[PDB]
Amino acid sequence: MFLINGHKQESLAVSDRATQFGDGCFTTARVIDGKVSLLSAHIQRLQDACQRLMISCDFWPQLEQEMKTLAAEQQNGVLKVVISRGSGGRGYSTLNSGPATRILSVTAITLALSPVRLGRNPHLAGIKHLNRLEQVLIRSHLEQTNADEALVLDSEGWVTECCAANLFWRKGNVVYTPRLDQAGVNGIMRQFCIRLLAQSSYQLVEVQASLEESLQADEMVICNALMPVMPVCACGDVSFSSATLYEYLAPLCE
Ligand SMILES: *Cc1c(COP(=O)(O)O)cnc(C)c1O
Repeated sequence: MFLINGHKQESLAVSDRATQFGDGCFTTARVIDGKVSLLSAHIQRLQDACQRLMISCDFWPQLEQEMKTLAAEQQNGVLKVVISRGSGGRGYSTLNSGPATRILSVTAITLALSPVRLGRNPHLAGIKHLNRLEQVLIRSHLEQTNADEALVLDSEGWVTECCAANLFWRKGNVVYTPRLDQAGVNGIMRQFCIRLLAQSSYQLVEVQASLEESLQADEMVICNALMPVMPVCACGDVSFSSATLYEYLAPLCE
C-alpha cells in the first residue's frame, strides 16, 4: 500500500530519479492516536530539503492532508514520506525533469564506534536526502557488534552523530551537540530538543569535538522522531552514570 501522487500505487516508474540516483529526500514520522507528531516540523524539513536540492513543488497543502488521513487510518505507527525529482532529465542533468513525485506509506543503550566515517560536503549537510548508503554500511558494521547504535565520526575525526539518530552529551550544566554543517542529518527531534534546552536552565552549545572530548561527558543522550529520546549506558570502553538530562527532556519529547 503506497499512496503515490494522489492514488494508491504498488509500483513506481523505473525512470524515476529516486531509483536512478536517489535524487530526492524523505521523512519518517511517529503516528500516535491517529495523529502525526510534529506534523508541521516534518513538512518544513521537506521544504528545505526540496529547496536545497532544487526540487520545485507546490503540493504541500495536498501532501499535508494525505499524511493526516493516512495517520487517522493507521492510528498507531510510522508514516514515511518520500519526494523525488520525478522522471526525466538527460543523465545527471536536472533539465527537462519533473514533475516531482510524492510517496506515502504507513506501518504499525550502548554505542559502538563506527569504522565508517562520513564524507564532508556542505551542500548536502543537514538534508535528509535519499543517498543513505553510508548509513547502510554503518548499520552493517553495527550488527557485527553487540551495540544498539553507533557513534559516527566525520572524515576528519569530528563526532557527528549516530547511524539513525542525533547525539547530545553533557558535563555539569552545559549540554553539547555536534554542528551539522559538513555532515549528518539535522533531525526534527534534535531541533525540538534544542528549543527546549534553549529556554531551559541548561546551557546548550553546538561544537566540533573529537572523540576524546565527548567521552568525558557525565551523560549522553540519543534522539530521533521515533524513539524519541534514548538514555545511553556506555559508549564502548566508557560507562555513563547519570540520566538527569534524559529524565528532563523525555516526558517533554513524548
Ligand atoms: C532521519 C535521520 C536522523 C534523525 O532525524 P529525526 O528527523 O530527528 O527523526 C538522524 N540521522 C540520520 C542519518 C537520519 O537519516
